[PDB]
Parts: sequence; C-alpha cells; structure tokens
Amino acid sequence: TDLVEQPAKVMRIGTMIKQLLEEVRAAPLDEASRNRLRDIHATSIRELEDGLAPELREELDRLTLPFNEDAVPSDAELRIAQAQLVGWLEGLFHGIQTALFAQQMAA
Amino acid sequence: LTDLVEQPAKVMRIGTMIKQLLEEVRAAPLDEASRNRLRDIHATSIRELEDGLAPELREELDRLTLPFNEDAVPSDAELRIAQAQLVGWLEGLFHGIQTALFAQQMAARAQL
Amino acid sequence: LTDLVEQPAKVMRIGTMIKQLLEEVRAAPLDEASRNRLRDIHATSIRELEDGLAPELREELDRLTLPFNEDAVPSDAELRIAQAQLVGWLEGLFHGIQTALFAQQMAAR
Amino acid sequence: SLTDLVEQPAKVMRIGTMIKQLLEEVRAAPLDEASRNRLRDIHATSIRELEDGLAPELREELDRLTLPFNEDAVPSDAELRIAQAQLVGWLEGLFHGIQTALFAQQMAARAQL
Amino acid sequence: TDLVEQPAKVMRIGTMIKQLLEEVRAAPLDEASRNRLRDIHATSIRELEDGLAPELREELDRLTLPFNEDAVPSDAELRIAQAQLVGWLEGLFHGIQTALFAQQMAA
Amino acid sequence: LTDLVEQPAKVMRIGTMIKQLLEEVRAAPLDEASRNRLRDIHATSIRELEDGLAPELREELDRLTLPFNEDAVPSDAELRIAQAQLVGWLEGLFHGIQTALFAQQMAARAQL
Amino acid sequence: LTDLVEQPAKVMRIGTMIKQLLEEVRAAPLDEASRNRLRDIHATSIRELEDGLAPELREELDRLTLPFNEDAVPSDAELRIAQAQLVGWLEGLFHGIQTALFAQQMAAR
Amino acid sequence: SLTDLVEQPAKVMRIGTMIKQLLEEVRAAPLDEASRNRLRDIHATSIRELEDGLAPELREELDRLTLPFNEDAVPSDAELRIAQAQLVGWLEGLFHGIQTALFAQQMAARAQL
Amino acid sequence: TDLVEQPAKVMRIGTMIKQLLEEVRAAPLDEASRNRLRDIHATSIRELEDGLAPELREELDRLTLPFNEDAVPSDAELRIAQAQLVGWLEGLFHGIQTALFAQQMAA
Amino acid sequence: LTDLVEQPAKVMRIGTMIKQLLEEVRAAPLDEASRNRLRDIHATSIRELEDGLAPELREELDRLTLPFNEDAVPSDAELRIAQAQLVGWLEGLFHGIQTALFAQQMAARAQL
Amino acid sequence: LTDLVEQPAKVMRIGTMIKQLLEEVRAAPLDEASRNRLRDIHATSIRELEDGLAPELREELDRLTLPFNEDAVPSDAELRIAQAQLVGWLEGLFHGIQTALFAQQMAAR
Amino acid sequence: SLTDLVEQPAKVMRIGTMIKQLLEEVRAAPLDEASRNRLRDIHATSIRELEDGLAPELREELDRLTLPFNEDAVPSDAELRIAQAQLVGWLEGLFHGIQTALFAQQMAARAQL
Repeated sequence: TDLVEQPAKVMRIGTMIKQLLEEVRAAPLDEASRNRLRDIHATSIRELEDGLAPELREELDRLTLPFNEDAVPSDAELRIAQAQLVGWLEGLFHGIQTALFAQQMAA
Repeated sequence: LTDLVEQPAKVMRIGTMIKQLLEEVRAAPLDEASRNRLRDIHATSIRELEDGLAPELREELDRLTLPFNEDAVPSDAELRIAQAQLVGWLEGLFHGIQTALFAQQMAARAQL
Repeated sequence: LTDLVEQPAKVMRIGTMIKQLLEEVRAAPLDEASRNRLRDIHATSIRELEDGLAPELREELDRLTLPFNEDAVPSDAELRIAQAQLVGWLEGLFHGIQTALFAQQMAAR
Repeated sequence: SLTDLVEQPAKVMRIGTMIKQLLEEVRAAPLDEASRNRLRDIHATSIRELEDGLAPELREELDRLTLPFNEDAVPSDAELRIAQAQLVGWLEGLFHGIQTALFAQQMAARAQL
Repeated sequence: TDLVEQPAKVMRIGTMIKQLLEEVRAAPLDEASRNRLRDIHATSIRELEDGLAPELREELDRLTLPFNEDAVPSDAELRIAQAQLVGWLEGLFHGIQTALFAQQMAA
Repeated sequence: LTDLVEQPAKVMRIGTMIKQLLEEVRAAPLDEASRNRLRDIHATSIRELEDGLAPELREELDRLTLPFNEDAVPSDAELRIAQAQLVGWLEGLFHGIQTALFAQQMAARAQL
Repeated sequence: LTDLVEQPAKVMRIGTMIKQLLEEVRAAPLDEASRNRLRDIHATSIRELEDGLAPELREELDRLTLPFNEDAVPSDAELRIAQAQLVGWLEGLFHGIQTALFAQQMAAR
Repeated sequence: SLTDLVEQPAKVMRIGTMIKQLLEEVRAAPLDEASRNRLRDIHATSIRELEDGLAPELREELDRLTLPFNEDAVPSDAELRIAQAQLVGWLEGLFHGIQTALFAQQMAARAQL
Repeated sequence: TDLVEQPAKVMRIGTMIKQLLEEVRAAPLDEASRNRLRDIHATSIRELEDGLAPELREELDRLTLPFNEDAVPSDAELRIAQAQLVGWLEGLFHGIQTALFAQQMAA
Repeated sequence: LTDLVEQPAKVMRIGTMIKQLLEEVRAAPLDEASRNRLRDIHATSIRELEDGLAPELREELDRLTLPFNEDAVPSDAELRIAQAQLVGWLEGLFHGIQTALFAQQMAARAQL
Repeated sequence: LTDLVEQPAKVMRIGTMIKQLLEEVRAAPLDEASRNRLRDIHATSIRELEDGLAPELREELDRLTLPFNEDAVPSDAELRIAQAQLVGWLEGLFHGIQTALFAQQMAAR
Repeated sequence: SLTDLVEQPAKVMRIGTMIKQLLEEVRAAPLDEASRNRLRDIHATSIRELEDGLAPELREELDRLTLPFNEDAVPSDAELRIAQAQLVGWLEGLFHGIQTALFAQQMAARAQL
C-alpha cells in the first residue's frame, strides 16, 4: 500500500477521469471542449503524480506521453489517453485490494 | 480526514444539483439563453463548494477547474465537460469520506 | 441541525410538484401560454420554498437561482434547466437530513 | 396535527385519483376542442371540491400556487397537462407528508412498549 | 363505509366502465358505437347514483356534466368522461379500503 | 347475496364464451356473415344470462344493455363495445360474489 | 351436479381438438377445401359434444349455436367465431365443474 | 377402464409424437408438391397405425371425426395443417383423459392409507 | 424395454438425425448436400432397423417410404422425412421412459 | 459397454474440435481455400476417431459417413452436413456412455 | 495420464491467447498486414503448444493441422478455420483432464 | 514456483488492465492517424514494462510470441487490435495459471487440517 501515498486523492482524480471518459464516448466534441479536455488531462496527471510513490510517478511517466500544448487533439486521441489512465488506475487498485484482502486473511 | 469536507450536507446538495443538471443537458439540445444560465450556475456552484471544503480541496479544485469565458456562451459540449468533471470529482470525494466512515464502523466492530 | 428545513411537509410537496412538472416538460413540446404558466409556477414555488427553509438556505438558494426575465417567454430548455436545478438541489437536501436522521436512529439503537 | 391539515382525507384522495387518471388519459392521445373544454371545467370544479377537503392554510397555499383558466379561450393540450401535472405532484407530496405522519404514530406507539 | 350504500353494485358498474374505457383506447370508433357509448355512460351514472350515499350523488353530480343527448361525442371526449369515472371510483375504494384496513388493525 | 346468481355455473359459462369471442374480434377484422352471426350470439347470450340471474340483475342488465337493430349488421366497433360491456359487468359481478364467499371463509376462520 | 357432463374424457378431447384447430385458423389464411373440411369438423364435433353432455346442456348449446349454411363456404372469420364460441363455452363449463370439485375436496378436508 | 380405452399406449404415444413434430415442421416453412404427397400418405398410414392401438369405441369416434384425403388431388398446405392439427388436439385431449385416470389411481392408493 | 434391442445405438442414430434436421432448417441446401442427405437418411434407417425389435422394424417400415434413389429431393421433402424420424424416436423413448419410471415406482 | 470408446479423451477432443469448426462455418461464408482446408480436416479427423473407437463403431461410422470427392471443393452446405452428422453422432455416443456411467453410480448407491 | 500435458500453465495461456484472437477476427474484417501478423502468431503458437504437450499429442496435433502457405496471405476465413481448430481441440483436451481430475477428487472423497 | 514466474504481480496486473481498457476503447470507434501512433507507442512501452515484471522464461516466451511494430509506417486499426488482443489473451491465461496456483495452496493448507 506504500505505492499510493494519498489514496483518497488518487481515487477521486481517477473517478473524475473515468466520468469524463464516459462523457467523450457520449457524443462528439467541439474545438473548445477538446481544448479544455487536453488541459484537464494535463493537470490531472500532475495531481496523480502528487499522490503516488516515486517509482509509480516514473512508471506512469514512461507509459504516458503528453499532448502538444499548442495543438488540439481529436476525440479519438483524447479517448485513448483517458482510457489508458482509467485502466492503469483500476489495475493499481485491484493490486492494493488483493493486498488488503491478503491482510484480512492474515489476521 | 472526513474533516476535509467542512460542511458535508452543503457539498452533497450542490453535487446532486449539478448531477441533475448534467442529466438534463444530456437529455436534449439547448438554446442560447439556457446555455448562458447554465454557465452562470456552474460559476456560483463552484463558489458554494469552495465555501464547503477544506483549504486543500478549495485549492485542488481550483487547480483542476478552469472558469468559463465571461463574454462568450459555451457550447453544449463544453458545459457537459465542465459539469462531468465536477460530478466525477465529487463522487470520488465521497467514496473517500465513505472509506473513512466505514473504517470507523469496523474499528468499533473491532475493539469488541 | 434538522432545523434547516423548518416546514418539511411543505418543502416536500412543493418538491414533488416541481419534479412532476419537470417530467411534463420533458414529455412533449410546449406553447407560449403553457411556458408562461410554468414560469409563474416556478416563481411562486421558489417563494413557498423560501417560506419553508432556514434563512441560510433561503440565501443559498437565492445565490444559486436567477429569476426569469419577464420581458420574454422562456424556452422549454430554459424552464427545464431552472426546474432541474431546483429538483437536484432538493433531493440533495433530503439525502442530507436523511443520512443525519438515520445516524440518530443508530445513536438510539 | 399534520393529519388535521387534511380535513376530509377520503374526499381529497378520490379527487386526487380522478385527476391522476385524467392526466394519464390526456397524455394517452391528442384531444379535440370539446374534450379540452370539458377538461378545463373538470379542472375548475375539482379544485373547488379539493379546497372543501383541506385545512384553510392548504386552501390558501394551493390558491397561491394555482391560477384559474382563461374562460374566453379554450386551453391547449399543453396548458391542461401543466395544470393537472401540478395538481398531481402537489397531492403526491401532500400524502407523503401525511404518510410520514401516520408512520410517526406507528413509531411512537411501539416506542412506549 | 356508510358512503357506499350498495358496494357490490358500484363495484360492478365500475368494472364495466373500466373495461369499456380499455376498449376505446383499443381502437378508433365509428358513429354508432360512440352513440351506444354516450348512452351507456348516461345509464351507468344513473346506476352508480342509485348505489351511493346522497352527498356522493351530489359530489359526482358537481364533477360530471352530461353529454348532449342529440349530439355524438368524439373518442377523446368519451375517453375523458370515462377516465374521470374510473379514477373517481378507484379513489373512492382506496378510501373504503384504508378504512377496512383500519378496522382490521383496531380489532 | 351470493344468492343473486341463481345458476352460477351457467353464468360463468356464458361469460367465458363472451370473453373468448371478444378476444377473437380484437384478433382480426371481420366480414359481413361473421358480424351477423356474432350479433345473434350476443342476443341469445343475454337471454341465457337473464335465465341465470336474480330478478334485480335481470332488470339491471336490461337497463344497461341496448339490443341491436335487427335489420342492420353492426360494425366491428359496435360489437366490441357491446361485448366489452358484458364482460366488464360480469367480472365485476363475480368480484362481488367472491367478496361474499371470502367473507364467509373469514367468518368460519373467526369463530374458532 | 357434476352429472351435467356425462362423459368428461370425451368432452375434454373434443375440446382440445377444437382449441388446437382454432389456433391453426389464426395461424394462417385458408383455401376453399380446408374451410369446407373445418366446417364439416365443426358439425361432427358439435354432435360428439352433444353425445357427451346432459340434456339441458345439449339444449343450451343448441340455443347458442347456429349451424353453418351448407350452400356457401364460410370465411376464415366465420369459422373463427364459431369455434371460439365453442372453446370459451367449454372452458367455462370446466371452470364450473372444477370450482365444484375443489369445493368437494374441501368438504372432505 | 379409461386406460383400457387405449389398448397400446406406447404405440399411440409415439405415433402422436410423430404427427406433432411433422405439424411443427409444416408450419416451419412452405412446402412443395412432393412433400405434400408424402405428408398426405404419412397422414393415412398414421391414422391406420393409431387405429390399431385404440379401443373399438375410439377407433370409430376418430373415424367419425376424420375424413380421408382425396387421392386424385394433392392436398394443400392448408388442408394438411388442418388434418394434422385435428389429430394433435384430439390426442392431447386423449392423454389428459388417461392422465386424470392415472392420477385418480394415485389418489385412491393413498386414500386407503 | 424389449422393443429396443440396442438402446445406445438407436439413441445415437436419433441424435445424429435430429442434429442434421436442425441443420436443414438452418439454411437452404444445394444439390450435392441434398444428395448426401437423402443417402444418410437411407443408411440411418438401416442402422435403426438393426437396433429395433421386429414389430418396430415393420411399423417404421409401414410409416416410412424411401426416396427415389435416382432423384434429388427438396429441402422440404428431406425436412419432412427427418422430422418424422425424430418425432417417432422421441415418442419411442417417452414410452421406454414412462416404463423405466414405472419400474422405479414398483421397487 | 463404456469399453466401446477405447480412447475416450481422444474422441472427446476430436469431437469438440469438430463442433467448434461447425460453429465457425455457421458464423460466416467461406472462400475456396478455407473450404479445401476444412475438407482435409474432416478427412483426418474421421481417421483419428477411427483410431479411438472399438471395431464395431469404426465400421458403423464408416457405414454412415461418405468421404468427400478428393478432386473437387465442397460447398459450405455440404461441409455443414458432413460435420453436423459427426457432431450429432458423437453427442449421441456420449449420452450413451453417460447412461452407462450413471448406471454404475446408481448400482453403488444401491448395494449400500 | 494427466502427464499428457507436460506444462499446463503454458498450454492454458497460449490457448487463451488464441481464443481471444479468434474473437478479434470475428469482430471485424482485416487487412493484409494484420492477416500476415496473425498467420505468424498461428505458426509460433503451434510451436509453443508443441513444447508443452506429450509427444503423442504433439504428433496428433501435427496430423490434424496443416501449416499455412507462406506464398499467399490467408483470408479472414482461412485464419478463422485454423484458429477455431486449435481452440476446439484445446477445450476438448481440458474437458478430458478435467473429467479425469474430478474423478480423482472423487477417488479421494 | 508458478507464482515465482511473475516477479512483480502488482505491476503486471496493472499493465494488463491498462491494455485491456485500451483494446475495448479501440473497438469502441474508428481511430485517426495520431491515435494510432500513440497507441503503437503505448504498445511498445507497455511490452517493456511488462517484461520488467516477469521471470526470464516468460520474458523470452512473450518475445517469441510478439513482433514489434514497423516504425516507418503507422499501423492500422486492424494490426493494433491484433497486437493488443494477443496481449490480453496471453495475460488472461497467465493469471488463470497463477490463480490455479493460489487455489492449490488453499487446498494444501486445508488438507493438512
């Protein structure tokens, strides 16, 4: 559990990303909303980094490449980036949950 | 702590208001006036949440949210993103405070 | 502080009235006369709600709602936004007093 | 108490069920002129009968919330659906009110046991 | 229960009206069947009156206005009139049933 | 009483016959001959019911039902109304006699 | 008086035969030859039913049914009416003897 | 008794199941001439085999109820569906008959206990 | 049970026929597959005969007429022939099963 | 006996292979090469089954199955028939060996 | 003789890989590059399976499978056949060792 | 043992869940060029991270089974779906393997009781 330094924060950022991801698959987006959405992706990765152990900051950094800060990504590109985050986070927490369940069994 | 939400009832109330409005925007297309009104609601509702959260969460929410351009009317898409961001963030916030409360129930189950 | 809702029965019935109207607006398109009627109902029902709430929640509601422009007839969308705002805000209010009350039931249990 | 807010519960409940059934009927299919007049008049008389069965405070609350129809014009399907939908919701709330009352008596009258 | 003098009769007239109402919503009607149907509405209100206490005869009378006996009403008008009766009757009997249930609890 | 149906088996039998025929008319459109036949069935079936009911119900049913014009063929709609009237009236009649029978079962539950 | 149905097995199987044919007529349109065939079956099956019933129910059935005009071939509709009449009348007959018999089971219980 | 009305129950049941399955097959899709002839002949032989397995009274009842097909013409999908549907219903009733019989023995043979 | 001399064999031939019957109702067939299918019907009746008592060999023979060995039958004709077999077999086994169940009750 | 399947695991394995392939042919239309391959699979798979069955079943299966023409490519229909024949025959074969096994379980239930 | 599958974990994961790919081919049409890729995967995965099986089952598999013609790119259909062959053969293999193992569980019970 | 085939189970599981979610996303809707490049690169880096968390034998098995993408061309929706589908299936099998392992320990550690 020592991999996730602030579990509450990482959980809520993840829930935000998953909810936004549900929205992009809801309908096509226009220029401005995809602008907001690249920006939100940037800031939300920063917040996640704050809440993770160093090796995971660096793992996530190896797996994710940022968006062109001057260019507007497509619905597809946004959907890939956010789907990656959501999947990585859910795997992270099935990890900490098989751990917690292991402790439940130890006691 | 659960002490991060200084006024939990208020934050729950703003949150369900926003979730209900998001469901309405996903219900049918909107016109000029209703989009403008909905922008204004988004602004004041982030202000109320700020009132109801600990400083760390005021400044986190502030880092994650960008206000709308006050001279232009946002699109249906832009509004859905803004409010969806809020809704997801809040639902995560309360799965947090609920992991805390449930931990307390199990501690008191425990010492017996 | 369940003392935030001073007249719970009244607030509940106004809430059910507004919710039922919202379902009607989403049911079918409206004409001028019915949209004016519903505008008027929105105004008076906000006033009844104010009557039934503690001052701080009256003032919160006031910060959250802008009345309608009486120089125009609002669109179905604008009405749907206003009433949806009310409905969600009310349901959140009662999930609050409900988690509180159930907590008291546990205190007594 | 709160049950003394509704002076004649049997009457209020049956008027309410009448209005609910007609609301469902109006949403069932479009209406003609004659049906819209009958339905407006039913709306009027049913508000009067409902008034008869409520406490003064709810008589005047309902009055503050309801506006009569224009009698020189025949209202549209839209106005009628609004009028009756308002009634249905207001009554539904009224009875979750008295319903929380009766349940409250049930809880007191086991609490003493 | 003193409001409904002959409960069996009122129940069967009501079941007749409700069944006819289901039929009008089943398909559009022609002239002759709408003629029969206004007439049945008239006679069935008479029969109901026979089975109700005076104040309810008068209440129902205040709420219902008869059809033009020389003119043929539309499917819509018939459907309104009969829906009114059905709703009023069902409310009447949820009344007598909350009463009977109250007696069940008293004993 | 339950003594209002002098021959209960017979009335149940005419009733299910009529209900089955109503279901057939709602099944598909009819032609000249089948509408005529169905008119005749309606007539004789009201006569059989009269045989099986107490006088008060003979005369009530008579007040509620109008016979068909014997020289003209009724429409599909007119037939559905006539038979639907009968079916609803009968179903109400037997929820009556069943409220009686059930009352009897509870009385005998009771004195024990 | 379960003695109204003198041969219950026979009446039951004729009843199931007629019901199954009714389902076939509602299944698809028919031609002349099959509609004549079904007309003939209707006649003979009414005669077998008569054989299996008490006199008063034979005479009731007779009052309720008019035979087919043999100078024409009936339409699918006319056949459907006649057989539906039989089926409903039979099902009512057996809900009668069934409420009676179950009542006897209770008398013995 | 009533079970002695069906002299060979195994045979009657299997002929019956055969006819039921073909009825379902005919309603499955339209048929050609050759299939209609095979199916008419199956109808004939199956009535004869069925006769072999029933009491005389039911042999003659079935005969009063069934007419053979016209052998100089090939019957239509319609006539065949009628013929086999008649058989299926008649047999279904026959076995609710013997079924009420067996259940009757079950009730006697607990009644004495 | 003395009517079915080799129950395992008759059961598997029957399962084969039923499975093939499901296939013909699956899609229309071409010339060659209907050729194979008449032939399979012939040989499968032979195999069934091997597994049945004489009176049933003769009963089945009375009820079934073979295909023209030089002509190709239609999807419909094949479907009739195989549906007959399937139905006859299922009836045969509801027979032997009501028998076996009867023995279960005897003991 | 259950001793008619000399190698039961092998026959089950060939059988599920064939059933899976039948499901694929019913999934979508096939081209030249895939039909040819599937013909070859049918041939070798009957050979493997022969290896795994008692002589009586080798010769029965041989009486019931006709090989494909080795110079021509069978149609989608012809392949579905061939494999459906196999699948049905095998499923019947194992409801047989299962009626045997279940009989054994009941015998051992029995002598106790 | 559970000793027929020498490395059960490896055979199981290769099996799940192939099954998942089969679902992908049935999901949508493919282009040249992806059909060549899947051809290559089919070859190497047969080799890994061989590594994990007893000799007689290697040789059985070899009798049952013909490799792909590398002079052409196979069609979606041909790939679907080859992989379906593998999947069915594998599922049958494991229903075998599973009925055996469950039988042992009963021997010990 | 078999659980020692996966040296870092937490890491391998989360990389696997990441790849599964992206596979579902690609099948959700068609992709553009930029998305296909991001997705190819994600495929590369995720294979490297996955390697880090497996035993050498599975590192080299996975390598025998996977071919990198052509870096001078951008792969199609088809190639990407194949590549990631292969990964997903291979990992799913890997974990039913270690899953049968853990369950095996559960059975030994009641067997001695």
